[PDB]
Amino acid sequence: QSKSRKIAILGYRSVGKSSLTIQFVEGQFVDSADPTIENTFTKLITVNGQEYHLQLVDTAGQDEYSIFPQTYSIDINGYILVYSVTSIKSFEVIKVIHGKLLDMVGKVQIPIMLVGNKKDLHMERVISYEEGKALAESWNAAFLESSAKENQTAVDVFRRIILEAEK
Ligand SMILES: Nc1nc2c(ncn2[C@@H]2O[C@H](COP(=O)(O)OP(=O)(O)O)[C@@H](O)[C@H]2O)c(=O)[nH]1
Ligand SMILES: [Mg+2]
Repeated sequence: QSKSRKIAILGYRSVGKSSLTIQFVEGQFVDSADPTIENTFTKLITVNGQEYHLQLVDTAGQDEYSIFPQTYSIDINGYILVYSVTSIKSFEVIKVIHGKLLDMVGKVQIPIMLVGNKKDLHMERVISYEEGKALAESWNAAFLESSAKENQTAVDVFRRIILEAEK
């Protein structure tokens, strides 16, 4: 009766993959997490009356030199690509990640969204909302900005990838 979804969170180091996931899962903002270990969390959520059992795969990051498998995992239902609005490197990297991701998954109908994180650090922003939104638009992807300090923004991220999966 409950639907099962596996979601992978990708992105450069320090963009907030872990903090976002932990905010969503446990409702806490954390100041650090093992940068080099992949963590899998589970979380039960109800979206629009529908019960979902989530496995959230919080990858250790990737950069421009990271290897992507050459073929996809049928058991992964969506990809969240995170960058930080405070890091141009992160934003450039997320484009390379998207490229290698698309090469791995090809035409498969598995949703990919883009998330500009750390929006609370408004004095440290180097990526405009427009830049992120337009990139996502050029990918035919959903876009959101988020802050791991703000529970609703993290919830909105994971809910949106779930909604995108069933379009
Ligand atoms: N102010 C602020 N700090 C954040 C946010 N997300 C992550 N951080 C901080 O950024 C640092 C790296 O975050 P982390 O989740 O480990 O990034 P990861 O390497 O992508 O998993 C940590 O000190 C977090 O507390 C955010 O949305 N706002
Ligand atoms: Mg992490």
